[PDB]
Amino acid sequence: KAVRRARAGLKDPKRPIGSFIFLGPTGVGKTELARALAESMFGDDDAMIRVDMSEFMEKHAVSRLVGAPPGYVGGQLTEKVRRKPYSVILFDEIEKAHPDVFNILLQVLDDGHLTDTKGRTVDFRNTIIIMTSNVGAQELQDQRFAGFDYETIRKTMLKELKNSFRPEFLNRVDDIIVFHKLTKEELKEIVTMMVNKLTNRLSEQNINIIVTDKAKDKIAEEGYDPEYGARPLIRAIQKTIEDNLSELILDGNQIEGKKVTVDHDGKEFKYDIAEQ
Amino acid sequence: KAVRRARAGLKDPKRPIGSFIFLGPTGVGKTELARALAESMFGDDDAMIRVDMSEFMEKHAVSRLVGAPPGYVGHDDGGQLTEKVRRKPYSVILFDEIEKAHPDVFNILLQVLDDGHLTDTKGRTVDFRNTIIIMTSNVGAQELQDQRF
Amino acid sequence: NTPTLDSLARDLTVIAKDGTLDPVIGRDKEITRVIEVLSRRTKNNPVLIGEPGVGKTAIAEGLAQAIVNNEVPETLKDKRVMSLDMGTVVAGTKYRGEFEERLKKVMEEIQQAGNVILFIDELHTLVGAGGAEGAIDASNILKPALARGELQCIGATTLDEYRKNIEKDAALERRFQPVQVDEPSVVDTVAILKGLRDRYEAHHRINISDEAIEAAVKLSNRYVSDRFLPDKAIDLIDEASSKVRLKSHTTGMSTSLSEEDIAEVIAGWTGIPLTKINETESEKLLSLEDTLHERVIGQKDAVNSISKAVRRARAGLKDPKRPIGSFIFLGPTGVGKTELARALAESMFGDDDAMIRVDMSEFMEKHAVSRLVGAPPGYVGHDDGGQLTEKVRRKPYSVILFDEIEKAHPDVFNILLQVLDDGHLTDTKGRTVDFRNTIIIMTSNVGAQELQDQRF
Amino acid sequence: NNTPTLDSLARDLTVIAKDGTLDPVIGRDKEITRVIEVLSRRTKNNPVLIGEPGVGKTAIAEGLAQAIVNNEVPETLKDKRVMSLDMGTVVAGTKYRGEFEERLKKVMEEIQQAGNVILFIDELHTLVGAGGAEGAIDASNILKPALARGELQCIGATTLDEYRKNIEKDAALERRFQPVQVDEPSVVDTVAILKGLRDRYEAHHRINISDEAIE
Amino acid sequence: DKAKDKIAEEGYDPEYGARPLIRAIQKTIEDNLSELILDGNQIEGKKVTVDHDGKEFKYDIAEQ
Amino acid sequence: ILKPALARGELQCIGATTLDEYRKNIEKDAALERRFQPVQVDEPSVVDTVAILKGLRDRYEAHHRINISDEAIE
Ligand SMILES: Nc1ncnc2c1ncn2[C@@H]1O[C@H](COP(=O)(O)OP(=O)(O)OP(O)(O)=S)[C@@H](O)[C@H]1O
Ligand SMILES: Nc1ncnc2c1ncn2[C@@H]1O[C@H](COP(=O)(O)OP(=O)(O)OP(O)(O)=S)[C@@H](O)[C@H]1O
Ligand SMILES: Nc1ncnc2c1ncn2[C@@H]1O[C@H](COP(=O)(O)OP(=O)(O)OP(O)(O)=S)[C@@H](O)[C@H]1O
Ligand SMILES: Nc1ncnc2c1ncn2[C@@H]1O[C@H](COP(=O)(O)OP(=O)(O)OP(O)(O)=S)[C@@H](O)[C@H]1O
Ligand SMILES: Nc1ncnc2c1ncn2[C@@H]1O[C@H](COP(=O)(O)OP(=O)(O)OP(O)(O)=S)[C@@H](O)[C@H]1O
Ligand SMILES: [Mg+2]
Ligand SMILES: [Mg+2]
Ligand SMILES: [Mg+2]
Ligand SMILES: [Mg+2]
Repeated sequence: KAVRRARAGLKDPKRPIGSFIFLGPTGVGKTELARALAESMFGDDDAMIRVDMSEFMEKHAVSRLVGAPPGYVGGQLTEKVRRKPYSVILFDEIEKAHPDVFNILLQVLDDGHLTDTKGRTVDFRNTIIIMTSNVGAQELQDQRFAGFDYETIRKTMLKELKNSFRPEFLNRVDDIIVFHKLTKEELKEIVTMMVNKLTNRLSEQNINIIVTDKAKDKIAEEGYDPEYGARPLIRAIQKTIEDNLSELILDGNQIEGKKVTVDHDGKEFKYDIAEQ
Repeated sequence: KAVRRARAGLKDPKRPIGSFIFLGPTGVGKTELARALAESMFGDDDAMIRVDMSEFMEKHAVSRLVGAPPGYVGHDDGGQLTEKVRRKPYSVILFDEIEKAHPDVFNILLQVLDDGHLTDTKGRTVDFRNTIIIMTSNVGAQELQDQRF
Repeated sequence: NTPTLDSLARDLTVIAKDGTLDPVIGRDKEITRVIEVLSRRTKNNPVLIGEPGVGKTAIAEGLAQAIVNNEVPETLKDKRVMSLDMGTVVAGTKYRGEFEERLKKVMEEIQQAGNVILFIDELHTLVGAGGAEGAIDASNILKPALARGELQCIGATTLDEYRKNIEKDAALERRFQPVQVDEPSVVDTVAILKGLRDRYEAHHRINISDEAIEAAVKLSNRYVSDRFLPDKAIDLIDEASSKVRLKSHTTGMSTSLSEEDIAEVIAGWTGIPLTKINETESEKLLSLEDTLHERVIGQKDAVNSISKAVRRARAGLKDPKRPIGSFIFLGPTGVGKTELARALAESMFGDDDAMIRVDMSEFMEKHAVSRLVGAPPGYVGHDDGGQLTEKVRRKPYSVILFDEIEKAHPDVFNILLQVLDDGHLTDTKGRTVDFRNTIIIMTSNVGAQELQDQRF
Repeated sequence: NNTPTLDSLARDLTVIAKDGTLDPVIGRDKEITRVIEVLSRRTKNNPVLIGEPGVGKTAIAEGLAQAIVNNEVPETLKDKRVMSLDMGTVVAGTKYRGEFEERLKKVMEEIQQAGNVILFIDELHTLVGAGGAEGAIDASNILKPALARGELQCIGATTLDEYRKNIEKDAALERRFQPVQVDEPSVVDTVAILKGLRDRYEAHHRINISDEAIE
Repeated sequence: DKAKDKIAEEGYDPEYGARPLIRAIQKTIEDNLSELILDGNQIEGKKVTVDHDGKEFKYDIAEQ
Repeated sequence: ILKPALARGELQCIGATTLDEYRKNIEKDAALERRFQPVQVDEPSVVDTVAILKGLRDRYEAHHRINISDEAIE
């Protein structure tokens, strides 16, 4: 919707295309969604401007954004945005910065302007700003009921965001989206996507793979862990698919140019080998 | 009333037209008021000399206001704010969100509010006596939110 | 005629007729922008902007070829491309007014000829060039002519030298039009190399195969992070060709490049083991657990996991987007885990000192994080850069040991998060260091004491 | 020879090698091979020798000069001249505008006309910013055009930290040199080195040096 | 006026002042106009009237 | 050399420079600064810019050999 408003010309000239906080559990596609947006707008993930806020644990690191004061030894963000004014900016995992680094963001969000230590103004008015976070996720496991869902999770995360960030910052964001924890069906679709991307990475090595739905479902149930989202699926793929193929191709290269089929027989994975 | 009092000629020559702290809850047009004043006085918002104090968090960033310290590389250039004011002595100056600056920045502002003069690090003195100085803040909003009854 | 200019400047048009200039491929959009700007009325001065090695000087050479080949609109069908090194202009102007007179003469000759397109490559040199205690620099002499359309002046410079030098002089900046030369894509780079190929075959006296072109582009794009695509792919093809020449020439005849001749060069540059797995290396990798148990007794599960990650990287199944492995080793004191990290480093490099080591017990204060990534711009020691970033950049295939992780301030590991997920860490200069080929081992003994002071 | 100004600014290492006064270079066959591979390149055929202080980089360039004299290099190099150029010598006596740019331009023309010269610039990090700054054009900017199209075959040596501090600040200059990593030799390699150098020290100190003294 | 009043209550949030009104204007007015104008340029040169019926906003297109 | 004549009124000398180069060069020599009177040329408005472009139009049409519409100016 924000991208369409920008392309329709309805977007207020004096403001960025959008500013979004992506909030949720760990391992839920919010940084992946930011990269997917960058790809959909520019054809590659590399076109995203990225700022990994954990580098900014201490206030004075803000000089990376706007440069060193006049006459002091030695801005990165200002130069990159001035070079590509139509771009996606990702401030990943905002809560790990020093709380008041984002005081610099305020003028960006309200005006779409930021001033460079050379006295030069850069206009973020055509950028999209995305800020991933997972405040509250630690508190969600500190919490235990000495006593006898989604909306309560949403509310407590939003409250912890209210605690961590000053009110005049949160007031400038155009939208604050909480991400749903993944369902097991969604995890099975993610397994299908990952297996596709593995297959067509390996195919240009001339290693041809197929994985049956039974095998993918076994992987999806092996990697299931709700508190960790999709990441434990990667580890399951590494253990099951990649380890045994690596053993085969190292042990006499017995796979190059052949076809490998992975299926699970109900007891264990099997790695049948055949010609095309 | 401050604008009208200055245009009537009754303003103290030694002082700026006005200095005002705008304070209160977020999203209440205290920045928009400064913008509207700038438009009413000059016909465009962009005539406002806007300074975003949230860049001045570290002590040494004050070099942007009055130039690099003596012997530093940019020392001959003078300050960016001093030169913008010297170039346009009738102007609205907005110090947005003052409380986010390092405390040391207000020591520079003191002589501006006291004599209407700012000494650039070159030693040149810039006269603010015809400017309007507006400072916005929202100190206490986090103290307001943790007022539980 | 232009008798001073002819002595000061190289004529690229005659050199293009001679034919020594290498061919330009695919850059039709940039050449079109250059033609559009040159056909302007008032400030027909394109400046080609981009990274080092992306091809800007090649764009100017391709424009000289296009003029010679009469592929240009009629207004350019008889134009001279003159490449004016400002060094040659400044050279020998010992006395007052000699530089100003020489450059004024050059401008007069350009004006009277009218058919010259000047090419001031390295345009950032033009600011202050020829200045002195009372001289007038080249920029202030050229400013009048650049703004009346009398000169047609192509320039080229890096983005950083543009910002640093000629965005200082805001009056000079106005007079040039930046044509952004982007880094070409993989497929564009393949086409570029195929077009250049004949020039390198004629030098090295070898056949350069298409799959070698594809290997060199893919590998140099994946593993050479400091340099940009066309230059570094040409570099990799040129060194692989030189290598196979040298090896065959000193004691069939139609020697041909191959993907392995490229892998050997890229492995020589980076130290990453990219050459084909021979049987000795494979037998060593398969017996890796046995080699690690020569120094670590027990701990079978850890040895297994480490060896499987090493095999998974050497096979080529590792996700390109992520480090080879990240491991936490957790357990009681005096039990193998640091010894296992050292055994792994020895098994991979023949020495324990090849391991990058970070003792987290000295990151007890949060602000110590500046050791990993450097001081912010403006603070003392900013020039020195990050110690971990420099060490990993200098040896991208290395074991990194983060020792005694629980003793560091809890926040300090937030810097690791991007390393573990992307395999990137950003140096405080803004340089990106890729950890994608490192193994990261973290060691801890949390809980292990509680497992003894638990008394039910 | 036909290069009358270069021969006054530089030292001909090839003749000094033919006079046998350069100490012998032992065991560095892989680095020498890499240098030969880079010099045989078509375009950016300039190696830069990178390593720690005292690992033996200048000794690599001298081993190359001796390889030239021994004609054991390929025919493409079999008659090259290695000329060590001190940048502090080039800037000597150049007070007036354009005098340094003229000197280095004439040097470059002489190199191009002779074609049989390999330039060696030890301590290459001095190259950037050499030649002053008050309206001067420094050596790096003068040489960048030639270094990228094969006219100059140039060998550099510098420490890792001076490379980082100086060369990589000018990434356009960085692109033009290929880093040849001069690793520290092993213990047994250093034993072989010292047993090779023995004769040169025995003659100077007029004493025998036992093997177990080397060990 | 009924549309303006509905926007003024959907955007009401007293701790955040006027800014949530902007988000409300964006969601209600600008989303649907951007859909209309991107879906076949059907707004250009025509008049649009926005009202609220007590269930939802309606976006009626007419000639001038 | 010129300070005497500029202060006497011997030369009717118009000059032009940017704000930055005025501040950097000729405000240092405060005696020379005194001899000149600054006329600030402000940036023209949007509508003034439209008028300027409609005035220049003939010169660009005759160069490019095309017609330039008013709405293209706007
Ligand atoms: N909903 C999803 N759809 C598809 N892939 C997903 C999804 N969630 C996670 N993934 C995959 O899981 C991996 C990690 O996803 P991320 O988006 O980085 O998790 P994240 O929570 O956004 O990371 P943070 O914000 O830095 S903690 C990637 O390989 C994604 O492709
Ligand atoms: N009282 C008001 N009257 C009119 N418009 C207002 C008012 N308050 C806010 N606005 C509008 O809502 C937006 C935000 O107003 P601002 O004036 O920027 O809020 P602000 O509180 O002044 O900013 P702060 O203090 O730095 S968070 C602008 O588009 C204003 O036009
Ligand atoms: N489109 C192209 N077609 C053919 N060769 C190309 C092309 N683009 C780049 N090259 C080659 O890339 C190499 C380096 O390109 P250059 O244009 O010389 O570098 P550059 O961009 O001028 O870098 P600097 O820093 O400005 S000297 C040369 O060998 C060119 O032949
Ligand atoms: N399983 C083992 N096999 C062989 N040597 C071992 C083993 N465990 C410990 N050692 C030796 O004991 C010494 C100490 O081993 P360490 O690995 O440093 O202990 P540690 O577990 O690292 O202690 P912490 O957890 O870092 S406090 C070394 O000399 C090791 O060679
Ligand atoms: N491979 C070698 N063969 C023979 N002698 C060597 C070798 N390596 C080093 N040496 C000797 O050890 C010393 C090394 O000095 P250098 O070669 O100048 O080292 P360096 O790295 O060039 O030091 P800098 O950087 O120039 S200060 C000299 O006395 C050399 O003769
Ligand atoms: Mg994130
Ligand atoms: Mg404000
Ligand atoms: Mg060039
Ligand atoms: Mg040396």
